Amino acid sequence: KVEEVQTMCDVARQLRALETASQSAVAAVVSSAREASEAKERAEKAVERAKSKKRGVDTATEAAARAAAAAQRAETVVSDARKHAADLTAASKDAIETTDESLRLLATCEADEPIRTAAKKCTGAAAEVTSKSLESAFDALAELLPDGADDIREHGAVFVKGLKSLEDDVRTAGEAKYEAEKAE
Repeated sequence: KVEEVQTMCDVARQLRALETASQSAVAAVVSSAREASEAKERAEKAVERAKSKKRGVDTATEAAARAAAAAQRAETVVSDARKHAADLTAASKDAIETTDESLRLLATCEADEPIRTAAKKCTGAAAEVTSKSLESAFDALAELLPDGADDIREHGAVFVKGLKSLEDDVRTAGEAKYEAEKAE
């Protein structure tokens, strides 16, 4: 029925948005680690300036140690983020293909007009997909199909988990940048 088609469309738009969301999350983490590293470099220069002066060396050194540790933490997140992004893109490839194929068959289905139309107009990706918008989309689809609902929610849970990981990565790297800058 057309409700189901439109609800499947919402899921498909969420799925189609994951590669862009992943790349966006990685780019955010990379910018954070860059900023953290710049704060580290400022603090390490400040140590040398102190050393030349023969004054204030303890406090500069302690601050630089904090900034350096924070940049190191940020750099670890870059590595984790790239892995989380590539895992999530890999995990969803088959789901995108399958869902798209369901919808393209409905668009040409021997199906009434609103159903062909809802399927045909289902092109493009959602904007600003989050673990929350993705979970909601799968919940909505599960709700229409009680015989298949447990399965649909578990299919979705994979992507919800992977997106939550990248969202945590973004936070973790942002916290590391924030400490690096506060230290310096």
